[PDB]
Amino acid sequence: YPRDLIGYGNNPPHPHWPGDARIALSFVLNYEEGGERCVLHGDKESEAFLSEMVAAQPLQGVRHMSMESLYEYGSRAGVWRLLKLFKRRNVPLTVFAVAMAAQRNPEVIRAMVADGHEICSHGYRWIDYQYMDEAQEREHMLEAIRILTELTGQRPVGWYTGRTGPNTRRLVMEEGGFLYDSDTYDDDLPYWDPASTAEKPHLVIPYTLDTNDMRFTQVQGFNNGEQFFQYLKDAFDVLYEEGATAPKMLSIGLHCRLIGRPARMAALERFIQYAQSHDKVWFARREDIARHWHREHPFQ
Amino acid sequence: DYPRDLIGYGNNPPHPHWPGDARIALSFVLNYEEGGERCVLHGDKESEAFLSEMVAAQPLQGVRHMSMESLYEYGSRAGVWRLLKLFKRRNVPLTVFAVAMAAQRNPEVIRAMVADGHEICSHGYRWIDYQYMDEAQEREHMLEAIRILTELTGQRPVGWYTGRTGPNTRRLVMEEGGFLYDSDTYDDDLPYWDPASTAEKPHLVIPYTLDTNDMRFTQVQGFNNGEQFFQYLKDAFDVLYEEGATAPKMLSIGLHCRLIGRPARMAALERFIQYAQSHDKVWFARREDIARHWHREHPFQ
Amino acid sequence: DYPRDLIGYGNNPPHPHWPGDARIALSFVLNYEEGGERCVLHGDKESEAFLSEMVAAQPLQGVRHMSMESLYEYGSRAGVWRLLKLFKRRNVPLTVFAVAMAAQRNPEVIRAMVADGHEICSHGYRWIDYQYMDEAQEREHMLEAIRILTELTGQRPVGWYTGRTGPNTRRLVMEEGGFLYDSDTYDDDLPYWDPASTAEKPHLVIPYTLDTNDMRFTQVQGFNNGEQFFQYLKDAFDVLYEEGATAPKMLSIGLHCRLIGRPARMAALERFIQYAQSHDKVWFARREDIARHWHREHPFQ
Amino acid sequence: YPRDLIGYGNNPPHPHWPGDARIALSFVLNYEEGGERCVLHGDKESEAFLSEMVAAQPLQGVRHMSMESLYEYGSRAGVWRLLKLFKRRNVPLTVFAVAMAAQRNPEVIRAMVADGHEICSHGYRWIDYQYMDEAQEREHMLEAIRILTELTGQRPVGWYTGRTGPNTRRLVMEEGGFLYDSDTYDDDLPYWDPASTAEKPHLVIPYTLDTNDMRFTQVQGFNNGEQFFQYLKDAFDVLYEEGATAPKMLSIGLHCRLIGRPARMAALERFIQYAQSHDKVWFARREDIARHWHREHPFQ
Repeated sequence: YPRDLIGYGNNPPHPHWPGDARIALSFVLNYEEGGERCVLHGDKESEAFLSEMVAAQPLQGVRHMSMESLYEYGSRAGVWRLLKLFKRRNVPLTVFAVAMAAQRNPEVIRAMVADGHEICSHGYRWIDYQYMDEAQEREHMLEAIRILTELTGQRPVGWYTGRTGPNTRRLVMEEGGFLYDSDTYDDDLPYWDPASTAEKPHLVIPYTLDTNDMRFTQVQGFNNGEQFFQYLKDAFDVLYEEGATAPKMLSIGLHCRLIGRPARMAALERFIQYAQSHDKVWFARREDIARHWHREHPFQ
Repeated sequence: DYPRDLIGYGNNPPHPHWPGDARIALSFVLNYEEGGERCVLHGDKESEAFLSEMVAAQPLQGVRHMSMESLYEYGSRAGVWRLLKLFKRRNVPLTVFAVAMAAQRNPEVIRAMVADGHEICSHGYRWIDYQYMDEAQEREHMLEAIRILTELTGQRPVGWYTGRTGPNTRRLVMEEGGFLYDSDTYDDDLPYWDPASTAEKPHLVIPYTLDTNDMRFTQVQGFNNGEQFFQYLKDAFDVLYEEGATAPKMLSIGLHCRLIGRPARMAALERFIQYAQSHDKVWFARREDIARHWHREHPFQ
Repeated sequence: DYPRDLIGYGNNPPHPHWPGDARIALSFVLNYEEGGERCVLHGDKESEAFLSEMVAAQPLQGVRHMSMESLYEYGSRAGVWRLLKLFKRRNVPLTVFAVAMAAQRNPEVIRAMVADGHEICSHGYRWIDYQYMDEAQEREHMLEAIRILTELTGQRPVGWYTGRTGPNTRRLVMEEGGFLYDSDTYDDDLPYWDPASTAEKPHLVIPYTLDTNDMRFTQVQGFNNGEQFFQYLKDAFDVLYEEGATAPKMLSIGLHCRLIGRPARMAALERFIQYAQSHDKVWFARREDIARHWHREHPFQ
Repeated sequence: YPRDLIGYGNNPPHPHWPGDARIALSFVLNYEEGGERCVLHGDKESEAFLSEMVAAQPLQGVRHMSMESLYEYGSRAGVWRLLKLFKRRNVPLTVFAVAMAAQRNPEVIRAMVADGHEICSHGYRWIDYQYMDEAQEREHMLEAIRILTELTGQRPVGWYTGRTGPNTRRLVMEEGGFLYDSDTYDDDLPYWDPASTAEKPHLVIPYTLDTNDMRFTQVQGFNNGEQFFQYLKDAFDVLYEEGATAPKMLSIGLHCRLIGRPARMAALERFIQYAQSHDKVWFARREDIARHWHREHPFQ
């Protein structure tokens, strides 16, 4: 049976975070705009996911103008608002950068690098990989690595597809250059993938679909900032209390086209401020968590 | 040859220098669609399904859907007047996104809107989806909307908003040549000149909104109540007003007669207006006034 | 030719001169549908899918859906009694929208409703969609609903509300001739005389609601808790009560036994009633009482 | 007409709860992770129900990796967080344990038994039984009983399928070894099933789909914990007031993968604390409610 339902069980390791933090926070900014479904991108259909058009369907072989425009908000305006927020609050980001999206807006990528944020690969295209053949999925991976290396000067050491298929994580681990991937939702702590060997260990840093602004546009989620703030506050409070004895981590997922809207950004800043008002909080990039785990908890 | 502008102003948006050196411009928009929606009586092949209390409704083929008609009639009979009274009471101007067929069917409300000084912007001839409409028919609808709105108001509309555009809609608007602006985008916090603009024919885009919009009261996972809507608008205002200490932007607030015209929802709208009015340096504008301002302050070059 | 009235009272609604010169009339409506819904046991082709905790439910063809049956049984076994106790405790009259088959299956609750002085209004023979039903069969259902409700209560119903009407429903109600009012519209804040009224046969319309209605607790957009519902009702009340300083209106509040009969939801309802009761000049009315009042104060011309 | 629309009518019995409680609370922890739809479990499709992927559909004949991962959260992390909560607050649980899920994580089953929680059968598989053949459903029931007996040392005395078919409850009563089942949503009190006899009475303890964390992932659902807390508080307040003269019960349904997330757990703890701040509250296992009803209100 190939699934690990057990994990650490009732005995998770103490992460011993920097500063003996009671909680580690990983803010993640997705950058997908310009890489989504679009006939202009070589796709058979328009995009339908994660936009204000909460009931949208993909349209075959045509452009959906409103949908394109909603995505353009993220790359034109939302991204800059959010970069300014993270700079103002002095909180690092891991950016889940879709390589095609990056290619179409190199100046924002440069700004992200300038501000010291990690550029993590979010795949070549922002599409569903469920049914993609292995050779083609591998080709996309290599191309994503190539593009991100050229744009930033350094290869990505993290990987996150999101809409994975049965081969995705295997291919990541086979490529061999990734310190971690985040294509799981299965824990409150990093862990070494069962496929790890002494020679090739691979760290998993689980991500999130719940403390994630994508829920502002899904059939169940949040309709305002107050609700999102309360949700994040609760997660923080529970984990921070656990961290009196057993610290964990919390990921916070963000999208430029979504929380980049001023109506939603207020709650994000309020949460950052709330977190910052507590001592023993570690605000980390995913790569930093990965390098910490290699040092503190090496694979055995 | 990639036709989408993902970059826009980048990290260097212009200072709009709003009237009164406002830190934020607010554009309240009242849609008037009731009487122009899908209905077999309007020549459509199906009943309306969108933007009503029947949040799970589907279009019914070739038949009248009585409850759906009735819900729309609320907007034209009662909701619209409640809202006009509110904006008069608070002394806040509207841009009305007027569907021409809807306007034809209730000329008295159009006259009242004009009397109160609100802009009448074209919201197309029919309140239907134009995604798949042939260019010839879309052009004829445009001309008819212009004709009707001119007759009813005495002046041609200078703005355009379809909503459910097709790949030709914005091109046709710019081709017609008589529109100062259109609002068929959701791509920025400021107006900008469309890439298709020329020295002889500049065309201004004033981005609209699907988020600070009462349509969300009837969409899946939408606002449960007015408090939530008020908080949503307040947050947008607060963030932008703070930005406006150095770099003012604008905010659109989208409204529908059959939706926020209900007393349960109108309370939050009035609360938001009062909240905004309690701040100095807020410019409450019609879209055409924003357009005129942009021509003067930031002419196309 | 256009058969819809988009205009209504326009900007000149009549002053209703409510009893006690009330600033607002409140109509609390309790639906009683449980035992009349879709079920193969009831002669239907499929199980029920609407208005239950299973928000994503679809009808199942030709079989029983046990969980769905059970959720409906909660309303007839437990929810209804909780609600009747609440309205007795607060001394607020109801109009009950009673489905005739549901009533047949629980005559004791009907008797209790009559004992407490609530109006029994017809909600049709079956709780099903009438959109596609042939006229003859719809008329048969109507006559049967009248017959059953007359037998159970001792008096024929004088009100009618199907909900899921078809294009013939309201015409048939008016043709029957024994109804003082119907509530199969969502088009106004006041009663009005149907355009089909004559001096000989006036017919009053008392518009109902899909927004201030607990059905929204189980729809894809609505409420997830009582606090939200309370605030929604409070806002509706506040806006209308303020309008009523000069132009009083009415508000309907729709309730279902299986929904707001759950203790988690009933708290908000009681809180709203108390809030309403804390204000002077509030008329808590049965729909029949509103209808009787309109006949006296605003007779058809 | 086979349905009982009438029940107790306006004359429900006084339950005379232990301690003359004004309300009985039944907290129920579902344990389903590892028994859901999965090709690895022999199913034809992947799971789609009750996860953060609030718009998911079953995928035919393939694995849906994100969906598997979200379920693994419940068995790896959420379950332990919740067991710690109930131990900390000293509140007993009835666990609706799916037999296959239990098989795959015997350590958590042992921890549940150690903590004194009831292990109730939640069926052999966590699948829809609407369209299951009668003989096959009977087979599953027998297997669920066998597995649960083996793991805990004692046969389950309670039964809850959830997604029943027209034969499920009949089969439970036919088996004859269940003190109660909870496959109804029809009352605020236990009652004897109409099929009961003097020789074989069968108690029904109605469950809930409203005071249930499944709503955090259903189309209309709670945005956040505060809303769930208020929902539960209102239920408690109304029933506690009724209980001045006519006490009833309230079920609170929980899932490891859902309320086991720290963002949602805060509200649950807040509610337990709120309840505990009132006198005359009986926190009960469903089996305890069943044994009480046999003593206080025997079938006649």
